[PDB]
Amino acid sequence: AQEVFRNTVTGEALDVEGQAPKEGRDTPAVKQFMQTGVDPYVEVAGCLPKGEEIYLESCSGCHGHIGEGKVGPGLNDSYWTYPKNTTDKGLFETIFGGANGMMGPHGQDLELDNMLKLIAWIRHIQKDDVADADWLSDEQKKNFKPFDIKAWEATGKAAAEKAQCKIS
Ligand code: HEM
Ligand SMILES: [Zn+2]
Ligand SMILES: [Zn+2]
Ligand SMILES: [Zn+2]
Ligand SMILES: [Zn+2]
Ligand SMILES: [Zn+2]
Repeated sequence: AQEVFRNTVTGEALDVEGQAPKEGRDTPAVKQFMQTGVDPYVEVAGCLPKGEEIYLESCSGCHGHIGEGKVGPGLNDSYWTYPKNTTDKGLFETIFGGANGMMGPHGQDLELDNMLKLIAWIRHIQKDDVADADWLSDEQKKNFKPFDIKAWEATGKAAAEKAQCKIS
């Protein structure tokens, strides 16, 4: 059954159906996420360019173009202020409902399917060791390499763009 989503800092129920855009919910990826809390776009290369464009436009002014940190914290390291952000469910809740200070809610802004691609991008830009990563499966941990923006700009993004964004 359905996940119940709660505000990261308060525990108040997030009204996902009430607040999310009407469009972009009817995808296999969203249906699995709303049931499971696991984001099936994670480490699907095909979903990454779109996650990156969303990120750059709305998040990187504060969190940095590669998640390095600016006004707001780094998102590309092993350390989390709110440690349930090591799960896709927690990260979704932080993004959807917001946190303290200048971190406001973005639930109302992003179609659910796009939210999931954004989260895949955030996972992809990780550059610390992932052996303990709560958001990767056993096989994914075996294949995950620290993000290198140089490779991404040279070859990574081009190849991602030619691939399909679809779940397994
Ligand atoms: C855009 C949609 C965007 C994303 C994505 C995002 C993510 C994010 C996370 C996951 C956290 C929690 C980090 C952790 O647990 O360690 C977090 C926290 C803060 N952010 Fe953010 N953020 C997005 C957008 C923006 C915008 C545009 C701003 C600045 C105006 C901003 C800033 C902040 C701040 C400040 C925090 C710390 C909040 C806290 O409670 O500690 N983010 N963000
Ligand atoms: Zn259908
Ligand atoms: Zn940057
Ligand atoms: Zn961090
Ligand atoms: Zn937003
Ligand atoms: Zn770039």
